[PDB]
Parts: sequence; structure tokens; C-alpha cells
Amino acid sequence: DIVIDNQGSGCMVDRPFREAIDTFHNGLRQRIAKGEAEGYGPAREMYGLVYDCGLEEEARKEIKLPGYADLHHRGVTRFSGDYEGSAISALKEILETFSADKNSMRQVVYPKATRFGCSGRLRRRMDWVCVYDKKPKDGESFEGGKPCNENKDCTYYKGSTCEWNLCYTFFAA
Repeated sequence: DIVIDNQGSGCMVDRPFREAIDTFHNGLRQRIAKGEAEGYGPAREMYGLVYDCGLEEEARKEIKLPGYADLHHRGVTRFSGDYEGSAISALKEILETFSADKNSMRQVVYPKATRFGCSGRLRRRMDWVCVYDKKPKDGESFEGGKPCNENKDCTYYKGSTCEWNLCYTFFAA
């Protein structure tokens, strides 16, 4: 599993922050696809999220102007917390707390989202938003299909490569 990056730029958040968030997202997704994430249900077709600098820039706009992303019909997650040590360790902890928020995790884990980007700001407290190309709806079922082994296993979107049992497309729009 490695980060798959598209666009620019947009990507102004530093690499390890971007990577920590991307790994948290796609790591979970990969485990869910293989039906082996405690509490997330049976194996399924899953798309990896492409990290998208354009959407990171939308996340930055969303921080400055709450409501921005919804206007562009995006999914949004937010996570924050006070901290004292290094930003990178705090983030890691904030993500653990974040992973216990069932409503946020619905977006994180939605098999038909295909790209996202995040941005944060420091004030010592940090605030992050993530913006996703696809927002699930309430009651929408997430189960279905199978974890990909080859390209032809990815059915949700046209031009998809299966990589680490995740489907990747760059043209879901």
C-alpha cells in the first residue's frame, strides 16, 4: 500500500501529515475490503482513495469558509484536538479519536468514494478537514462485490486498476 497522488498544488500540507492521513484512510479501507476490520462487516469491492491536491485546496477553502465543500457537493470530515508535543504525534492520536466517531467513519470508509484531500491549521490546537469526491447517503448500503485481485474485479467505476486489493480510478467524475 502506498499513497497515490493526483493533481496539484494545492498540496501544501507536509508529506508526513498527508501520509499519516492517507495511510489511516486507505489502510482501513484495505482491511475492510478483505472483510477483516473489526466491526466493519463482510469483504467487499473497495476503491482506494486517490490523494488529490485539488481537493486538499478545497479542504483549505472549507476551513476558511465553512460550507464551501457542500456547495461543490463533496463529502467532508473534520477532526481536531488540543496538544502539547509534536504536531505529528498529536495528529496520530487525533486520528485514533477520529476513528471512534462512527458518523465520520461512514465517509472515510464509503466504498464508492475515489478521491480526497485534507488541510489543517494550527492555532496549541490543530484543526483538519477532509474533502471527498463522493458522500454516502443515510441508510445507503456499503456491502457488495468482492475485494479486487485484478482490474476486472473493479465494477463501480469504468477505468480502474486493482492494486493492493483496492480499486483505483482517476475519472469517477
